[PDB]
Amino acid sequence: AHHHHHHSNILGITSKKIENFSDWYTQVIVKSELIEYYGCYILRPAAYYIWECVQAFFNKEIKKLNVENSYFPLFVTSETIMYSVFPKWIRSYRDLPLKLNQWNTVREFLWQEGHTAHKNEEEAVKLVFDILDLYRRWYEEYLAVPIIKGIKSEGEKFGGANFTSTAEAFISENGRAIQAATSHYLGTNFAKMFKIEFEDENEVKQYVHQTSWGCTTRSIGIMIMTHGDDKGLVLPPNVSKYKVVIVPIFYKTTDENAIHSYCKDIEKILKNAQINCVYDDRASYSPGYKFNHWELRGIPIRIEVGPKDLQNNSCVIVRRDNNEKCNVKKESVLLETQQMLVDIHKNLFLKAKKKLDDSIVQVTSFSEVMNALNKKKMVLAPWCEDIATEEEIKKETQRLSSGAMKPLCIPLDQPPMPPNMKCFWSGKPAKRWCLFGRSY
Ligand SMILES: Cn1nc(C(F)(F)F)c(-c2ccc(F)cc2)c1NC(=O)Nc1ccc(F)cc1
Ligand SMILES: [Cl-]
Ligand SMILES: [Mg+2]
Repeated sequence: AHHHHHHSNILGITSKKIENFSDWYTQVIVKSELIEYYGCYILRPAAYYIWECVQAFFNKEIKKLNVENSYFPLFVTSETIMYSVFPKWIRSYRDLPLKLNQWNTVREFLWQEGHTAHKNEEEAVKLVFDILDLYRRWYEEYLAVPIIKGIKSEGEKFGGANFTSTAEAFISENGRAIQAATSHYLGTNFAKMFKIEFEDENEVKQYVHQTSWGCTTRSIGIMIMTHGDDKGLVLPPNVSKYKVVIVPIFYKTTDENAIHSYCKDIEKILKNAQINCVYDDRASYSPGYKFNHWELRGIPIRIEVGPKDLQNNSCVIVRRDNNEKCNVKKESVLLETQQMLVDIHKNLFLKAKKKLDDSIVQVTSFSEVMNALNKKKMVLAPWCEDIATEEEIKKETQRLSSGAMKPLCIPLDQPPMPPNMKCFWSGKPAKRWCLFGRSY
């Protein structure tokens, strides 16, 4: 029977995140046991657990908004056959609002999409932004990922939408923006197509006002790209099944019982407090092997117990995000573990938010744009918002370079627009600031 002292190089991540991002990413998602390639792939329990966590959150919150889950099995190329059925369900204002959500399966295999119909515009638009903030919370509170809320340009919004609001994320390592979630105000467009009308409170016939919104497992990919490091997966505590791994350290059989017993004590303390954890008591693997093994898998906290800790009635607690270590007295393990899990999430989010902030360069002229893109940034630019310019900006940025930059979103949070500020592209008067970047 073989003892494994050293976790071999090949079993760890062999590509650095900064030097080979694409290979780094595929190594992390497979070697961390998130997915298994069969170009389709399987969501193993560690991946599905993340989805199930954000699913539970989102379900709870949309039910407070009276959204009802449902399942519509018929799709067309991808969109759900649905709106043509709405006239069968809506005749008067008493039938409104209609609020539906579906959890679907099908490069991303799972997603959520919601659809609503309202008696007026203001209700529909309120819901669009309520859902958009729920997506902010999905990303921030669970995935520790910062996003930017905004409105898509006319050229990039959904064709059937009056406007498309979006949550935008940014992958700093390769300078790529990514649409993180979307929430559309569809106006009366589909109501006119399918005669989705109702008798209002004044006995006047009206069209319904619709919304739709969705988010996919892309969210998990964004999270991994954000927090992952050269040791592998890094998980916000809220989406890791095990919060803590306990690793026994001993080399003499005379220490085995006391170390094992003490580790079980700590395991009991945590699990009794509803903090799930794993005690890795495998005899065939060294402590050092186990350190690497569980870092690769993204466990937020490691607790080490060796003979020194027995003698000091302590233990060593190591954080996955920054590898900082501290000695903790046994009776303090529960509280310090609770506080550390909170601090790990806060640190993950704040570090990511700083990187997002530093990824945005405010420009006023197109001459500043290429320098920005090559530093893997996106730009915030004053823009006339003329739809014709969108393809012109893309084509030119492609030329001066998949290389092109496109309008990402017009952020809800707008800096002041100086009185005479011109469009960075057309020279025409600028209207608002818009984010532009290379994208997925
Ligand atoms: C397969 N794949 N390949 C890529 C790419 F190669 F393009 F990066 C991406 C991708 C990820 C994030 C992005 F912002 C863009 C693309 C993805 N998707 C992905 O891994 N999803 C996923 C991850 C973990 C999980 F538990 C469930 C689902
Ligand atoms: Cl339809
Ligand atoms: Mg559907």
